[PDB]
Amino acid sequence: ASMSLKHFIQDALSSWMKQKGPESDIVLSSRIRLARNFEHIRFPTRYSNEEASSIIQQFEDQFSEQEIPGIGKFVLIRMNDAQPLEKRVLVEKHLISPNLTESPFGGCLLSENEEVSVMLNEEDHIRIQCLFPGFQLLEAMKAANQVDDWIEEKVDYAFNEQRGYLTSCPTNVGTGLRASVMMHLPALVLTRQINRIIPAINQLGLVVRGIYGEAVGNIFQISNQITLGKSEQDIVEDLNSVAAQLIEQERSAREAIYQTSKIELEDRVYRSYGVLSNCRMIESKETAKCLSDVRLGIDLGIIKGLSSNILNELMILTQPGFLQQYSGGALRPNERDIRRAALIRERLHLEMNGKRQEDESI
Amino acid sequence: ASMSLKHFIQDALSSWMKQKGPESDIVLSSRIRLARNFEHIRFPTRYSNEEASSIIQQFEDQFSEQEIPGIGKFVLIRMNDAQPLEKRVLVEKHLISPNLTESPFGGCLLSENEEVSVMLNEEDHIRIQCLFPGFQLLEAMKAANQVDDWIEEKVDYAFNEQRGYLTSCPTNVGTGLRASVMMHLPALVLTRQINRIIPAINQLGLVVRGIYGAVGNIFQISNQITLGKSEQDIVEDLNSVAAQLIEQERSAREAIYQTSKIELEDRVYRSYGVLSNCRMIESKETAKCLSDVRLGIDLGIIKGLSSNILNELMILTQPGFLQQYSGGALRPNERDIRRAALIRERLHLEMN
Ligand SMILES: [Mg+2]
Ligand SMILES: [Mg+2]
Repeated sequence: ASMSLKHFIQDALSSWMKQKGPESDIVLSSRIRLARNFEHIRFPTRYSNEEASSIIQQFEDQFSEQEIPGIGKFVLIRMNDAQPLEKRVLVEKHLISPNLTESPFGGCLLSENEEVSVMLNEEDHIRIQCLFPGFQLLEAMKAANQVDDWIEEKVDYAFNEQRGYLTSCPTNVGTGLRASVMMHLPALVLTRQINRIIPAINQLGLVVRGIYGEAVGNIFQISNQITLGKSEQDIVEDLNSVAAQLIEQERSAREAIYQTSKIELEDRVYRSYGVLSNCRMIESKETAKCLSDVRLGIDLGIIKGLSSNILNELMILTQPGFLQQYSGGALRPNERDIRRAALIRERLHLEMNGKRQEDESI
Repeated sequence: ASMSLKHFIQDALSSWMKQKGPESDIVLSSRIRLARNFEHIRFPTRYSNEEASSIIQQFEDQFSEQEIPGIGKFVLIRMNDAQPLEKRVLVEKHLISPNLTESPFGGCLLSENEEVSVMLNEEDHIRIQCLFPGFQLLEAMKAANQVDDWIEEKVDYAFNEQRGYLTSCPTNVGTGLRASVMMHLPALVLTRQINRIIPAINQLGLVVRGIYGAVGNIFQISNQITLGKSEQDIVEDLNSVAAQLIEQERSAREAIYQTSKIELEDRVYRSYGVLSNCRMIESKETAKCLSDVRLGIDLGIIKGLSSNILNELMILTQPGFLQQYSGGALRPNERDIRRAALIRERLHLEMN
């Protein structure tokens, strides 16, 4: 574990991702992803070990320890220098894909603030990821373009004038651009409306998946599925428009259940807080259920004195990889449920004692 | 059937019972019952045919065709002069009990407006019943005492100084009084509260039963314990509990209207859709649907339909009345076809 690997696996929620983005009650994050390949180098499907090593080596040489103004310094993490639990944490923080952990010459060039993650030797040689809190696809696209320009200064992209950027996936040819949004939709699930919505979203060339990428914790990721022939601007508007609708529909449904079944909803969310604050065993499944309830309670003003950032942190912190990393070494499922309960209840008791004791001074 | 029998079985809802009584959205009727026996005559349990027969002859001789000022003329109906479906209609109109239909010398002295029904030779020699629309136990008690005095002018009641009126059932001894209200409680049923309410009412010396003895969300609440209680205590025990149920059912009604407005409009209008368009319908579904539509009228969701029309259908679609109205016995399947047609026509009639 290098000092920079420790830096990226240490915190479940980066300071970058703790910032308040627009519509952050419904949209947790926005992701922009640009795929490219080296000109004259065979796509990862048919390239040699030597080729893959050169891609990583060229990045360590020209981009490691280098900087972009306004984004910060970039550090290169090689998958081969990371223990299995270290790699899982990077997955659970949404910094790398699961498939990157299986790539023998996989690596990722990460900005120190964790806003930019350039995956190397995944499905394409280069996958630039920009991750913003809340709803900011245009802002994420700008950062993506800065990193893209930065890399193209020293890398010649597989490009042709009639097809655009050449990618391994034939559908991906063109912009290499994929946009996804992470959304918390507890009211649309609760009111039994989401299963009549998802089929409509899939009609618009988008795809809906759970947090992993079933929808535990009522968290849904909506991303571009069809991009062949679309411009960058069309790709981002196709997702933006659907997300903005979902923001409105999820808000209306929250206001609806709050107005019609106020006490039942308070009972639901405080009972879930009750579980999190007193349980001695809890699985990931139930944790996700309860965290969703409490987050809905916070958003509606029912659950008081608890910030949403604590909940975002626990959603990552209670994942099985991160929980084992944080506890030091692998753990049986039963042991995890005991450690998870202790971590959640202690983190929660801590947040209500700060809120008790700093509020008391005033 | 005699001209007086035909009169009492012709209409499902008497003009008397169409009057708007107090709290009539929740309380359909109030009933007062005074039981008495002839002095020197054995209780129906051990009385002889000659004895039983004398009791009804005396009522024919002194009360048949006689009148009470402010109530109207009375007429005697003998159970042995009535066909079984005719007897069934009277049970379904709540004028007599089922046990009276099996009593060979049973009879009932009925006021022509159907406000008073004096059963003869049932569980006691005399059972004075007064039935009022809505929630008016006290007015029913006044009318009951008026009928009681009238009979006592010519009948010596079996009475003792330590015990009160002597009745066959030893726990009715004393006043011979039993009070009842028939209540429509759909919201407390929908909101799954009635089962936590009924056990509590049963604790207060009351009993809760179905429509004739809980289809259609209709509950009959009666005095269960009367021994040692005064008349005043018997009537107030039921009145206060009933008055609480009125408020609790009204609060639950307003509550669900506010919590699930369109779902409630959907439920009651779909039940109206069934009633106005079905070609087959059983007693069970009819009562289910009439309850929904009645709730809709009460909350203002369903307009242009009077609750009196619904009360009439609730009786009119009963299996006995349906067969009487159709002129003869009916297979259950045939009843379901004629019931649907009957409901459909009354409803189409009222919406023009
Ligand atoms: Mg570019
Ligand atoms: Mg008297």
